[PDB]
Amino acid sequence: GTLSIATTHTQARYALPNVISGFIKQYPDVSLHMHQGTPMQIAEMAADGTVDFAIATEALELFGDLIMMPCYRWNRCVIVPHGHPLTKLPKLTLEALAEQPIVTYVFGFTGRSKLDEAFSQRGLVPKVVFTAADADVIKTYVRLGLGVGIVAHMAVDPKLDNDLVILDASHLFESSVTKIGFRRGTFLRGFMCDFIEKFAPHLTRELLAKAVQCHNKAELDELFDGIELPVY
Amino acid sequence: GTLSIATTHTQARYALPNVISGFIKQYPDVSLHMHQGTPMQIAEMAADGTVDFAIATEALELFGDLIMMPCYRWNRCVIVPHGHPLTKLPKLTLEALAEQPIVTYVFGFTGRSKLDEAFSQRGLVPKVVFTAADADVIKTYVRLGLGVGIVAHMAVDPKLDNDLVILDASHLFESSVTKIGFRRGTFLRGFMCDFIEKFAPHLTRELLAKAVQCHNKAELDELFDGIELPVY
Repeated sequence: GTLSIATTHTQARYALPNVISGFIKQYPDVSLHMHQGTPMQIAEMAADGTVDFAIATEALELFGDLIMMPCYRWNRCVIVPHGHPLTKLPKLTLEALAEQPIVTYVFGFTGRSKLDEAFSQRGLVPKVVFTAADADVIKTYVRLGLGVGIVAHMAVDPKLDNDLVILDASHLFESSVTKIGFRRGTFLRGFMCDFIEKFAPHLTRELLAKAVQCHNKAELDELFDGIELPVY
Repeated sequence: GTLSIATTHTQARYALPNVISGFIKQYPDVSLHMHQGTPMQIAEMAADGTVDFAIATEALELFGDLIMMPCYRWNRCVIVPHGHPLTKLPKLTLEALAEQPIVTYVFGFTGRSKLDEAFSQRGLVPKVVFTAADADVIKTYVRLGLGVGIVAHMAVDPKLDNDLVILDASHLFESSVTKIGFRRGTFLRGFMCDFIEKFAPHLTRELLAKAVQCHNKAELDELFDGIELPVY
């Protein structure tokens, strides 16, 4: 058969490679197709049946035709070059961060709204000098010295990114949730359910068989609010 | 003053970092702002004056309000893991590529149309299993074993990307040209011209002072056809 996934840079690059490896090893003869686009593009491709699944933090919520299901919870990091002034602070504050030029996601990408919320509630105006679409660009301009990076935690690793200093910022921002969606009325074949469960182990077949019944977002929220999510 | 640039992953990540570093050191008190988006959005941000300059291979040609200028010429390479069968070929052919799974850019991004043209001219249908928006994703799924990558030559580095084999494909595809555009009627301040000239040394102030006069694409083409571009 065929498995078709539309997703974003964040997931394609940091969340999916090991599950895609595993899927391909387990299902050598399923025709895999993947596509990367903006959250609106990929969400609408899943919503109208162009592909099986959309995976992203953003836009999925806006399409009522989607059975959307939470996969994991995450929060942000601040990344700066070695010896940068923010590395000298005992603890990071929103006020210290707001005094720096910021390199972070464009509006509407990868939980950016939570950052704006945190700044506005304290009456702070971030000086955002680079609005980027992905964390690879963010990291190259942090490296060259353009300013302070604010990225999703799964986009940075203390060993892989040793040339940068990672400061945890999850106490300054509300966390975000990465979700998976498929069009309501889709028949979930076995290998599809195994992919979903590889990506999000709590989405067992027992739970899937309840999720396909949810007629609208209220019923999904009733099904999932009780459930604990992995944190990355 | 302020210098404001909207560009793509390709340029932000492979063509601009050294010129942006140089610009920052030369003009510490110019307020630099950058934005990364799809070629259509960044082209229209330049056209309506939201930013000074757009830099990309695609879409700029569609905005008549833009003074568009060629910056450099480039072509594609094929990237595969070590020991992949295509490395055994003396020289790469389109037929050898067409029997492989391909990982490359989505339609309308980064010269993909030249790939589509080359294949269709031979009655070959590429099996594109991953349509990606950027070369960072492309390279991770080539590394993961998903198939053969086709990327802009500047998206891969023989030293940095030591784990991949780069095979020249420039005899199989027509070359692409990266352009810079700004809205007609923009006043080019000194630091703007110094930025442009760092990005494209043939665009000297003499040449800029002729380009601002070109009322349309025909006059631009008459001005620029004579000039040779650096190749990356």
